This record gives sequence, structure tokens and C-alpha cells, in this order.
Amino acid sequence: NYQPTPEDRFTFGLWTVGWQGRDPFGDATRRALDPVESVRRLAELGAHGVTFHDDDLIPFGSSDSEREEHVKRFRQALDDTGMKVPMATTNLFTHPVFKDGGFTANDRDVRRYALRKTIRNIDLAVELGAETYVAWGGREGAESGGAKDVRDALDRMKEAFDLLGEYVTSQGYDIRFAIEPKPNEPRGDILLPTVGHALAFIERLERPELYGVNPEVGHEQMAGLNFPHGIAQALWAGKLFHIDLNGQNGIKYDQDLRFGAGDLRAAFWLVDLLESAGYSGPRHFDFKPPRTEDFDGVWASAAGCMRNYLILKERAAAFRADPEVQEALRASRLDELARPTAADGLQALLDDRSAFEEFDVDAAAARGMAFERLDQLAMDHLLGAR
Amino acid sequence: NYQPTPEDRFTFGLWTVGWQGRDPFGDATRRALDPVESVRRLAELGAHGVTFHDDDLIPFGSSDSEREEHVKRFRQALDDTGMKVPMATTNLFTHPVFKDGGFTANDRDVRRYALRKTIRNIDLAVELGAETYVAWGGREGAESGGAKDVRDALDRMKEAFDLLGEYVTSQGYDIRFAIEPKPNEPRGDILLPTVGHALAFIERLERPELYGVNPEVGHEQMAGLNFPHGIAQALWAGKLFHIDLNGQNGIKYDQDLRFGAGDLRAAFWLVDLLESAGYSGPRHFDFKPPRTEDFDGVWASAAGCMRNYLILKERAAAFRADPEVQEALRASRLDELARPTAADGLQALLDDRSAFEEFDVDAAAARGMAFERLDQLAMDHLLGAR
Amino acid sequence: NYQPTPEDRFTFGLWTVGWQGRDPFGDATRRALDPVESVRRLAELGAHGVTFHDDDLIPFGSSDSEREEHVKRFRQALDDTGMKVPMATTNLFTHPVFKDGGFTANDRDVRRYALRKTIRNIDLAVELGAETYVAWGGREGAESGGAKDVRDALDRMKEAFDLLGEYVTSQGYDIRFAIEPKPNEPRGDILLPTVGHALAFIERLERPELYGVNPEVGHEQMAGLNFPHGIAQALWAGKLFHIDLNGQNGIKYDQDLRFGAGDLRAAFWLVDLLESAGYSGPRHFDFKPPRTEDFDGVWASAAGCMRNYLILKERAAAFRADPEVQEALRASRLDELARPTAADGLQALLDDRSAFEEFDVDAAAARGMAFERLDQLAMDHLLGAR
Amino acid sequence: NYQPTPEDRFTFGLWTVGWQGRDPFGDATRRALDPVESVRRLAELGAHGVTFHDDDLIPFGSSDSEREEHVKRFRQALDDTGMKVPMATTNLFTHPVFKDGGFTANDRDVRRYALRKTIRNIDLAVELGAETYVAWGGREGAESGGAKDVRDALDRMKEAFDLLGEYVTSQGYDIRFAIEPKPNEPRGDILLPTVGHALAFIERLERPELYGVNPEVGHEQMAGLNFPHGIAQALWAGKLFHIDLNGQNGIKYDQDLRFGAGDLRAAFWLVDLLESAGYSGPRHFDFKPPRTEDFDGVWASAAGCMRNYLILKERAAAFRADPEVQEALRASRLDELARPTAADGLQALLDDRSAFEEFDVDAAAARGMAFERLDQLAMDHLLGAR
Ligand SMILES: [Mg+2]
Ligand SMILES: [Mg+2]
Ligand SMILES: [Mg+2]
Ligand SMILES: [Mg+2]
Ligand SMILES: [Mg+2]
Ligand SMILES: [Mg+2]
Ligand SMILES: [Mg+2]
Ligand SMILES: [Mg+2]
Repeated sequence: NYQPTPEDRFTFGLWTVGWQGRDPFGDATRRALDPVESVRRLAELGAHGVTFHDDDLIPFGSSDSEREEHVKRFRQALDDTGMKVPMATTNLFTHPVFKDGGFTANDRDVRRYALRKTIRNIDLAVELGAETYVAWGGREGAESGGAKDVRDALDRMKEAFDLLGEYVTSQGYDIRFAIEPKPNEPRGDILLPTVGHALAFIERLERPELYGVNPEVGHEQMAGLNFPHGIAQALWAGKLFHIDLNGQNGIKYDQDLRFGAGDLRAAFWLVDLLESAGYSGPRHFDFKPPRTEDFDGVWASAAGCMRNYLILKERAAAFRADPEVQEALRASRLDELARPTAADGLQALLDDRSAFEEFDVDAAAARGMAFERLDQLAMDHLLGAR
Repeated sequence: NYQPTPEDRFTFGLWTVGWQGRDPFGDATRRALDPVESVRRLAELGAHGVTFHDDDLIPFGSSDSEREEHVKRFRQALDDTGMKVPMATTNLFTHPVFKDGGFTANDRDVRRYALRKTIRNIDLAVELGAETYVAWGGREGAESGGAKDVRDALDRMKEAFDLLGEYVTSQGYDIRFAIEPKPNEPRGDILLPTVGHALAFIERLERPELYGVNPEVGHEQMAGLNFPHGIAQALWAGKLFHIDLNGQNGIKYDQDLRFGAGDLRAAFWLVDLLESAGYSGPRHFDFKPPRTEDFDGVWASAAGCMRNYLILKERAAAFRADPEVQEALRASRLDELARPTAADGLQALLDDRSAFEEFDVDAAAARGMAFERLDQLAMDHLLGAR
Repeated sequence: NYQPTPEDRFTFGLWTVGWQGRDPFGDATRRALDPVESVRRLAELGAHGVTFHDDDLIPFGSSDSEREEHVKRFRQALDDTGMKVPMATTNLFTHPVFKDGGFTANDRDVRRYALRKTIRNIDLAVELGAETYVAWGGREGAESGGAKDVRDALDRMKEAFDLLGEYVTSQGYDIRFAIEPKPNEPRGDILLPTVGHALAFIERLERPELYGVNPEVGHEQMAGLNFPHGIAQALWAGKLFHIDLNGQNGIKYDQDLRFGAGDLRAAFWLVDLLESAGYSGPRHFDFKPPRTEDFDGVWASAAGCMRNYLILKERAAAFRADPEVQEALRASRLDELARPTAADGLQALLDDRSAFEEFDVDAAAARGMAFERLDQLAMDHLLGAR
Repeated sequence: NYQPTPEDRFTFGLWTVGWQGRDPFGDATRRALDPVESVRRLAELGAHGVTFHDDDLIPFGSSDSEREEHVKRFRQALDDTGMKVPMATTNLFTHPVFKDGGFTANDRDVRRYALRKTIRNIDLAVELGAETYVAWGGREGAESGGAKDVRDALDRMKEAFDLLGEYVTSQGYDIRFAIEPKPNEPRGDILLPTVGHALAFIERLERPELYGVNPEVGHEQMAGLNFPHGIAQALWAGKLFHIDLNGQNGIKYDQDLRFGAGDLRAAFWLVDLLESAGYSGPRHFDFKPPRTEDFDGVWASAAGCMRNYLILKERAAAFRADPEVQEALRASRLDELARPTAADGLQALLDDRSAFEEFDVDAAAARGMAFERLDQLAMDHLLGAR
């Protein structure tokens, strides 16, 4: 009954099930989890692997000696469980030194420190076998207009990512970068606030082939945007390197609900798209078990993430395989959308009198699109009424 | 007292002061304006020029004979007033044939018709001396998930813009295209919903140098985004070809208030940015005089657009020239943001022990950014308290 | 298979399936429907009844003679089909005279005209057997701060509703009023913008027992509010006289999607609440078939409204009847929420040392709420995985 | 130059300038402030008084002995400075025991504990001379639909407030309660989410005269609502007992910016309303100095709160005193809005043929409202261009 296996490629951040429940108005409600027990519990639930910030695994300020001991304990748990580490990232947001950003801090010495902290963790990520390195610039931004010249900040952001790209190519590392956008919180406005802004920025880097996006369901929805549409544009550009799955109820603070919560129909269309397009990367959950929950609720919440993906996967597959849906797709002319507008070329189009001079505009306008019948078949499939 | 002259490059769409006041719930409250009287009245107000949709100037369905007479009347009014036409665009949204889009309609024959309708108006725009041709894909989108395969739609959108680019280069026209993003309305979700999505899409076109963005204040604010930040990224990419100025009160329907209304502080930071960066294109107002107004209120509203720009221009210039503000900018290290993070290169950075091993993280964290004092000086300048 | 019957009390506005598809940017895509054919088609679909604005049934400006003929045709169709008319309302928003409002227009003569137009339709509504009279003040509001003194406007709004209440009591009519809130559109801000504001206003009227609320799914969601929570407060106050069912995708223009579209999980919790609380009024759909659709799509969209309600009704009933869910409700202490905090009284509470002096705050804090397991059971029931 | 004095009645929460800068993603950037030094520094800035949560003044878990010493130190600083304490409140949100709420927690023993914790602080507030006791139910709410039966929760909320009202009347205390609404954060949805919901709830309490609202600028704007409109309705109902002043940039997390930041024009219309209506309560700032700031930035931010109020007060007064504005108000018929619609009564209205039968609807519709000229005069006054 919708049981995950490591072949489903479900992954979790250490910081997700490990979130102690401290929010802007309240103290932690759960004790800290040992990264080793998180790996063990996730493996029993059917997870494929885990991800980490440097500071999740190695407490900030650790000596090189303690650092080695933390990695060895972690590596032993991975060996014992068969869990993989497909992605890693840097914490450039918790420590007070990053209060005005890491890569785009106004202070130059902070920017240099941020780069050195990142490079150190890239080495560790490669050693653990990570294939994607995520950058979430949570402190890159501003609360007021004069605090940040955004053109200069984008220069600094490009400089930082270009240097990271020079570092991985000079070391011969087989790792790629993924930028994770977020529109706001904790800064009043964050630089590169949506998937689109991040995709546009990547095209200005020196080695654009090394960089893609790591979109998160809830973050695009914090701007009221259609997440499946944004994912489709990232896939269209060949830039969907990784994805963060969770839930969000509209435009408000970043909720990080378990996947399937929040906008359920958007979750259906997302799974339909990822499975149809053959996305083969990790299905990563960046979620927070609500601070109302004890540790039993943490693992129930994590299990629910994977369960909801598998239920939606089944429903989307039944939707696409239904002959009546295939009939409805043709009635709405989805087949015609996939055909070129003018494969005959510009000159043939200009000479084609049926495209303008003799085009019956009233007859074309009278054709219904039959979209509502199609959408109700999708609803019926989602709800199990077909 | 803040009087505009044609040297200020203020322009208005015919459809702005010409809006009759029909909204989704109500009939028109004003009679239609002759395009010739709009040109005359705007010239008396100090405007530099006007813009038009094809269907604003030539009523849909006009014969070639009536078309010639409409253009000649319009050209005579331009000659009589000295008004310019710096931009033109196509109406691909009003007629029922465009109910599922123009360039990305599911029906192939509609897509071909949309291209022919656009090409015809490009010829006219060039004849009138327009330098920028704007495309607002208001019907390109969907209300439901299955109605539009977004990857196929982006293929169709790229095909359409590539064909337009082939057309202007083969004709030898000196005109460039600007895509105007909008996140929603009238479609449930519109393709290329923000400046970022449009910038990313442009980089996939065959001749990207021909295409830029035409951002609108209110449209980015309909996604809760920081409009000056988005403009800065467009300037950083070299893609700000045109701009639509107006006002918007938050995330809701597209209000198109007169410029300066809505988010007043964002308007200040926008003008500061455009003037500092030396933007030399038209200051175009895409606004709607509220349907509460008679024709006297229409011209008062249009005059207010230009007045508010000139007041904000004065205040932003006083802000940047104030020695105390220049002192505060250095106190907040805006000068350091403009300096390279690592002009010494990657290897020097890796060997620099002051960037990590010997970096005093507690001393750097204790430095205040002094952003609040800087922002209050900006407030004082905006309010005329300095 | 989820077939509606008139016993389900599904009703539709004439203006819903009759919407011609004119939006702020486009002309109508469908021809006008005769109110008589709408009644016939809805009856065949299983609807219980219809609702109307005065101007939906009797074209504005009609003579008393034409008025009588329009009512007689309509009454004959009701007799032929068995359809009821449970609710009626006034159009105080389409005609230009209402551009600054009806009851709160700045012009006194418009306010008097608005009252007379309303009173005339109350008489007709009573004659047709309507039990609820809805008031949606779509033009009561402002785009700018100085245009409307809101305290004076609330005086005028109270005066108007008090006069309507005096009229129905003096005539001996058995009809009640329901105020329909909306936060914005077509005005920049609308007075009484949410269910809460309307409930508070009602308590200041001379005869508060005559007035309740007519909340609409999409309107509360245009403020990002939880619609089932707002309905619960209206039920708690005894003021849910009527309800408008539809769908909305977040904070944007009023979409009026078919019910079940938009926020699907909120639709589930709404149906669960209405059915558990024993709401016995009409299930009214205020929706607009998208303008992409021809007339076949209109009736498919209307049928989908009722189908989705019946599917959700089945799923919510299975959720509440599931013994495992009843167990989970007790594990989350929903039973304790229903028990008085201090039925022993204030003095016993003050003397109860187990409530403070000897309360084990750490042991209470450690109890998990088990909310995530409960919410996943709700998800499983909604998706038909149980 | 816009200097505050204690006669301006500016007050600050201890938790405002005392905020250490811990946010959901980052550690504190400032050390804790002694409440005594906050009182001294605020007095030097011209503040009138301070407010506190119980846990701001007396650390949680303090013995009665330490409690007495904390109050005595605080009282001495008030005596030394002349600072007043006009308002106090309870922290029912930080400690883990309150993770599912205080007054509406599902666990009955937590609800009883919450009441006892509140009653203890009411005694202290009265001893310090507070006139208003604020309740912000930050944890009263839910992240999921089944976790909270909202009708039962409203019963529990009414029970709690009724008991507090019985307590203050039985003790003979001269204190009133003010409910502070917030739509979300830290809960997914918070009960009584707006001013309207809180006003409606108050009317169901046993002694409604004891309860009013404490609206906060940013909280109503988190629902996209017009804050001056909501304040006007609270004033109209006689329920504006207190107010929280700050700034917010649209629909997102609760920013608590200094007053005047965020929506500047809404701040102008708010001050215009408070001063015109003769609001005589405290001008309380509930704001957070951004965590980018050191302690010098904290006091600059607090000073900016008061400065911006005084500048806006001057501009609103000049606006209302300008003869040209008074002329424009009559041109827009604000005088007619203040006059009764039908002081002649219902029967005279029904017999008045000029209100309907002979009303010239086309002539009334043609009248412009002149709102745009009025709004530009307001803009000119705000910007100091008049
Ligand atoms: Mg998130
Ligand atoms: Mg993430
Ligand atoms: Mg617009
Ligand atoms: Mg525009
Ligand atoms: Mg609606
Ligand atoms: Mg409605
Ligand atoms: Mg706040
Ligand atoms: Mg507050």
C-alpha cells in the first residue's frame, strides 16, 4: 500500500526531520537529533539518501580533529544502511557574521570568508559522493532600498559563482551547482527571487553548463506563481538539476509543510510533469515537521511525504493512460500545440492567404476549447472517482 | 513648478487616457476618444509621444482603404504637434479568436493568424518611426493544468519570436522587441510571469540581441516582488529596452494607477535607479484613469503621472548629492560592495589565511550595518524634511 | 455515480452559466442566454433552483409592461420545471450611475436611487418565494484615501440597511438579508472586506436578527484567509444564512472557478464543516465558466460543481465515520477542546494549585499533538486511498 | 526639527528595542538589554512610556523573591525617568507548553494554566498603572484542518475572555482588554485573523464594553487589507482602545519595520485619521530593529518611528487646512457623504418620484467624482510640494 523503496530516490535533509521547532516566537519543542540516528530512521522508512549543510554535520567552530570524527561516524552510518548522499550545501545564513549576506555582503572580508567556507564543504561533498551542490542565498538581499546596490551585488554574486566554477574544474570534480530561489524571508527581499531570475542569472556566468536550479514548491508559491509552470520552463531550458518538495498554503511565511499538503492540485500536476518528462534526479523533501509534534509525529510526517508522492504518481499515471483522457486531450487540441506553427517557413507564411486574408476569424473564435471537461476528468482521477 | 517638457521623454499609450472605464462588473463611464484629440491634449500637457496597439488606431476589420485614412489622420496630428511614436504593439487579446492565446494558442491556424497580424503592424510601426516593438502575451496561459503543455507552449513562443526576428532582419528594419511580463489576469496563470522568466527565455532565442524586456511596475508587484530589484537585474543584463510606469496597491487585480500612487517608496527607489543608471528610453505610462473620473479627471490623472516622476527625480537627486548621505553610504560599506571580492584570484584566496583560518568571525559579526540611519535619511529626503 | 437531485439543494445564479465571457481585456465569447433556457438546462442537470439580480431577469430601463412579460415567462419556466428561487439580489454595480457606489455613493441622490431600486426588487423576490436577499456592495469603496470618509460611509451603509429592515418588517415579509463580503475588485478596496467585518457591522444595525452573511469561497481567499475557519465563526454566531461556492487559486483577481477547483483541501474541509454542522440552506454556486468554453463546456462546468460537492461529501463522511480517525481525534485531544476550561468557576480556578503552582509545565510541553498522523488520514480519505 | 516630547504619547514595547535578532534561520546578533537601560534610553529619546509581556520583565520560572526584585528595579527606573506603563500583555507563545495555543489549546490543563498565568500579570499591570491589557493569541490556530474544531475553539476563547472579565470586575480593577489580531504566523492560520473578526467576536462576550481591539499596521496588511479602513471601522464601533504602529511591505512574513517604512501612503492616511478622529490613546510602536543593526542602529530606528509620525502629522494637518483641498473635498461631494440619505424617512422616500420614477440616471452618471485631482493634492502635501 504505497510503500517507498530506495529505488524511488526519496531523500531528506538532515535539517528537516532534525528541526527542533524554534520559530521567531517560540523555543524549541524537540531535542536535537544525532545525524546518525536520523540516517538509521530514514533508511527504515524507505528513504534513498540524505543531504546536509556543512553546519548540520560538523558543529560550527569544530577543530579539524573533531571534524574528522564527525565525518567518520556519519560515513559508518551510511555504510551500515546503504544510504546515499546525492546533494550537499553550505550554511551561509545562521551565524551572525552572515547577517547582511555571504556572497553579497557589503563587507569584502565576509564575502571572502563565505567563499572559503563553501569551498571547504565542496571538498567534503565530493568525498561523500554528492553529485549536486545547492546554494540558497537566504541572506543575500535587503530590507531597505539604499542598503544594497543590486547591480553591484549581482556582480559580486557572479564573481562568487564563477570562482566556485573555476575551483571545481581545476580540481577535476564531477559536481554541478544548483541555485535555490526564494523571494523573501529572512530578508525583506532576496536576490534572484524566483526560478526565472535564477535561470536568467545563470546565462551570464562564465561556464553556464555547470549551473542549474533547485526550485522549491513553497518558495515559488510565496510569490503566487504556478510551480509546475516554473518547473516546465526549467526543464525546457535543461536546467532542472534538483528539486525541493514540500507544501505551502499561499502567500505567507515559508511553511515547509510535508509534500502533498498545501496546494494539492499543484502537487498532482507537478508529479504528472516530473514523471512524464522523465526527471531522474532525487525527489528531495525540504520540509519541517510542525513543532506541535513529538518524535513519533516527525517520522509520520516524513513517511507522509513519500506516501503522497506515490499516491499522486499512481493517479497521474492513470490519468494519462485513460483512453477517455487521451480523447479529451485531442478534443482540446493539445496535439496541435505540439506541432510547429510554421515549419513551412516565413515566406510561405507570408504568402499563405488562409493565415490572414481568407482566415475565418469568427469560425475559429466559436470553437470551444473543451478545457473544463478535461479538467474534471483530471479531478475525477485525482479523487479516485475513476 | 515641476512642469514637463518633451525633453523629459514622457509617453502615453492611446489606450490609457482612452480607457472608457469598462471593467469586469460595469459598463463604460466615458465616451471613446478620437486618437487625434488624445495626441493634441497630451502634447499640450508636455508629453513627448504616444504609443498604440494596432487595434487602438485602426478599428478591427477595417478595409485597406479605411486603414490608410486612419493612419493619415494620425500622421497629420503628429506633424501638427511634434509628437513622436517611440513604441508600438499588437492587440492579441481582445478579439474572441485569441481566447486561448495568440502565439501559444492550441489551434495552429490561430497561431499563424497571430503572427500575420503582428507582422502587419511591425511594418506600420517602422513607418511611424517606432524603435521598440512590445509584446504582452496576455492570453498566453491557462486556467487549468491539463489545458497547456508548457514545454510545447514555450517551443511555440520561441518559434513565434524567432520568426519575428527573422522578419525584421530580412527587411533590414532598425527595431527591437521587448517582452512585457505579467503573472496573471486575464489568464489564471500567464506564461513568462515575471521579468526573470522573460530574461531567461530571451537567452534561448536564435538572435537574443534583438530582444529585451518591458517591465511594468504593477505587474511585478502582483507577484509581491521588488520592482527596483527586478529593473536592476534587467539593467545588469543590458536588457531594459522600455518600461511601463504606473502604480499598484499590492497583490490583487492589475490596478494601473497613475504613477506615484501605490507603493510610493518603491517609486522613489525606481526613479533613483533609472536616473543613476542613465536609462535613456521613454518614460512610458501604462495607466488607467479610474472610471469614477470624467474627462477633466483623465487629464489631471495623466498630468499627475509626469508631475510625480519629476518630484521624485528631484528628491532622489538631492538624496544622492547630500554629503551626509555620501558619508552614510560609506558607513554602510556600499563602497566595499562595488569592489571585487577576489581580484587576486582563486589561488591567492585559497592561500589567504585572513580569509578563513585567522578570520575573526566574532569581530566581523559585531559590526553594525548602519542601514536604518541610511534609510531614515532617504525618508527625510523623500518627504522634504531635508 | 455522484448524480445530483433537487433534494441536494444545488442552486445557480442566472449570471453564472449566463456569463458571456467579457473580461477587462476581451470581448464576449458566448451569446446571451435566455433566462428561460437556463432554467430548463439547469433543471435537467439536477439543480434545485436559480437566483437572480433584478437586471439579469428584467433588462435595465424596461417599462412596467415589458417587466410584467419578463416575469411571466420566467414564472412559467419555474412551473414547468419545478425549479425554486431561494435567493435574489440587486445589481448596484453595472450601470455607470453606480461608479462610486450605491448605498455609500458620495452623491445623495444616487444613494436614494439605489434604495428605491433595491426595494422594488425585494417585492419581486418575495413574490417569487425567495427566503434570502443578498447584498454585495461591489462598488462601495475607494481607490484613494481621501475619496471616502469611511466612518461617514459606514453611517450611510447602516442607514441603508436599517431602512431596508424597516421596509420588510412594515410589509410583513418573511425574508432575511445576507451581506456578501469581498476585499477588493472592482474597487481598490471594498467596504466590509471579509466575513469578520460584515459580522461586526451587523451587530450595529437596529434589527440585527434580520441580517446574516453570504460568504464566498474565493473572496475570503483573495485576502489569504482560511475559508472554513471564517464559515465556522459565522456558524458560531448563528449568521450563516447563505453561501457562495466556487474556486480560487490564491491571492489575485476574483476567478470564480467551478467549485472543487482552486484549493481542493479547503473545499474538503468546507464540505466536512457544512455537513457536520447541519447547514440546511442552499448550496449556491457563484462561478463563471471560463471564456475558453463553448456552451457544451458551460454545462459541463456547472455539472462539475455539483459532482465535486457530492464526491467531497462522500469522502468527508467516510473520514468522520472511520474508527481509526475517531481514535486519532482522541489522540489529538479534540474531545478535550470541546470540554469547558473552567466549569468549576473562577474561584475554584484561582484556588486550583494544579493549574499553576504545581502544574508540570515540562511534562505538558513534551506531549505531542499527533496532528500530522491525523492530517495524513484525512489526506488518505480525500484521495480514496482508504 | 520634529522632536518628540512625552506629551506626544509615544510608547515602545520592551521586546521591540530589546529584540536580539534571532529569526527562523539565524542566531541573535545583539546581546540582551536590561529592561532598566531600555527605559532610560527611551526616556532620553522623548518616549512617553513602555509596555511589557510578563516574561519580558520577569524571566520565566522566577521565584516570588526574584520576581519582587525585578519589579522593584523596574519601578525605580520608572520613578527616575518619569516613564509610564500604559499597557501590558501576557506571553502565551514562547514556552513549548503553548505550542498548540493558550486559551484554545486542545489540552484542558494547558488552558487552565494559560488563564492563571494571565491573571497573575493583570494584577501586576494594575499595580504599575496600566490602563489597557492586550491579548495577542499568536498560538491560537492550526496548520491543518482536523487539528482544531473552530466552533469549539471559539467557545473556549469566549470562556477565557469572559473569565478574565469576571476577574477584573470582581476585583474592581479599572482596566480594559484589547484583542490584537494577526492572520497567520507562527500558526498556519490564527483565530480572529483580522480587526473585523475580532470586533465580531467581542459582541458575543458577556461584558462587551470591557473589550476593544489593538490593531497592528503590518498584521492587516499581511491579509492585503486597507489598514486605515479597518481603523475607521474600529473607531466607528467605539472599539479602538490601543494601536500598534509599524511598517510592512505587502503580503509576506511579519516584518515589524519601523513606522513610516513599508506602505508610506497608508501611514499618511492613518495619521490623518487618528488625528482627525481625536484618538487619545498611546501611539505604540511594535517594531523590530533589523538584525543588521548594532545598538546605535536600534536607537536610530526607534527615533525614526517617532520622527516619521510627527512629519506625517504635520503633512496631514497642512492637507486638511489647505483651502484648495477644502474646495476639492466639496467638488468630490465628501460633504454630501456626511449627510443622511433619507432623514425624511422611509415613506417619504417611497413617495419621492425624484428618487426613482423621475431620476435622471444619465445625468447623474456623467458627473465626474474629481477623485484624482483630490488625490494629487494629497500627494503634493505628503511630498512637501505644497
Ligand atoms: Mg522553504
Ligand atoms: Mg529548500
Ligand atoms: Mg497593468
Ligand atoms: Mg503594460
Ligand atoms: Mg467572486
Ligand atoms: Mg458571490
Ligand atoms: Mg507584527
Ligand atoms: Mg503587535
